[PDB]
Amino acid sequence: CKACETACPQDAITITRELPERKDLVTGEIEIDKDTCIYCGMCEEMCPVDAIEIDHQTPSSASPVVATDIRVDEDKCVHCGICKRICPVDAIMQVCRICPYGEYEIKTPEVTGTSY
Amino acid sequence: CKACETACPQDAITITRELPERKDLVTGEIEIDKDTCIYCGMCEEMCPVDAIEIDHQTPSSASPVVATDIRVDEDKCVHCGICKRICPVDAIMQVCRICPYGEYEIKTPEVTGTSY
Ligand code: SF4
Ligand code: SF4
Ligand code: SF4
Ligand code: SF4
Ligand code: SF4
Ligand code: SF4
Ligand code: SF4
Ligand SMILES: [K+]
Ligand SMILES: [K+]
Ligand SMILES: [K+]
Repeated sequence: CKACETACPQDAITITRELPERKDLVTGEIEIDKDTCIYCGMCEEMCPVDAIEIDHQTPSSASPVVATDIRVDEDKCVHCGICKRICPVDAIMQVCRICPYGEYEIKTPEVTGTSY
Repeated sequence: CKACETACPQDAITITRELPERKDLVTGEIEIDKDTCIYCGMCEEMCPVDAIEIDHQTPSSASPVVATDIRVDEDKCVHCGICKRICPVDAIMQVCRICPYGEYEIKTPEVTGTSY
């Protein structure tokens, strides 16, 4: 818990702990149909964990688009559903699996560490 | 809605309508492990839509069992979860997908018919 590390008046204590990765405490599916996507940016703004990334650009006559790609980083996504609800053209498919499949897909966290 | 069919004092109106099938308004997985199953009948009794069927029999020395098969009719199952909770030997695996996947797996009902 690291209380003693904080409490030690001489900073004599080191407490380490390895926590689980975020991806492993969460489960769901998410896909963005980039052809439907019109790159309004609203999902990128609203995503509270900054998992969505858009390759913005200034258009040119060779490339007359305001963006060239959009991606979701599933290492960060926690499947809150905000992006799919805000998308004006319903280009995002997103479903959280925690309640139906959480027992099987999310391993109970083992917290490791050492003291010195 | 057929109110006019009912209201017509001369029974002059025919109104038809084709409702969706029950299976298409509902989503889930369900399977029964027949080797674990002891054929106690509790799920068949509790199933509120009579979706579970047990092939009961009187035992004989050639066939010393009180039932030879058990089945779930998924055309009838609405994935309420009762059978799995009542099962004394946890022989039923059942998952309901309605809330997480209902947006994608359950098609919006569109009710057709005509008038005369
Ligand atoms: S000891 Fe292990 S536990 Fe007791 S405090 Fe220091 S850390 Fe938290
Ligand atoms: S919102 Fe729907 S549309 Fe606007 S960007 Fe994120 S995805 Fe492309
Ligand atoms: S889901 Fe909640 S989190 Fe995963 S991306 Fe769309 S928003 Fe960012
Ligand atoms: S008309 Fe079509 S709607 Fe108006 S009542 Fe007879 S049925 Fe219900
Ligand atoms: S309850 Fe568990 S056991 Fe008794 S029947 Fe339905 S399944 Fe086979
Ligand atoms: S789930 Fe609800 S419905 Fe489908 S079977 Fe077990 S009980 Fe009958
Ligand atoms: S809640 Fe969990 S269970 Fe009750 S319905 Fe929506 S999904 Fe099926
Ligand atoms: K300290
Ligand atoms: K953001
Ligand atoms: K029944």
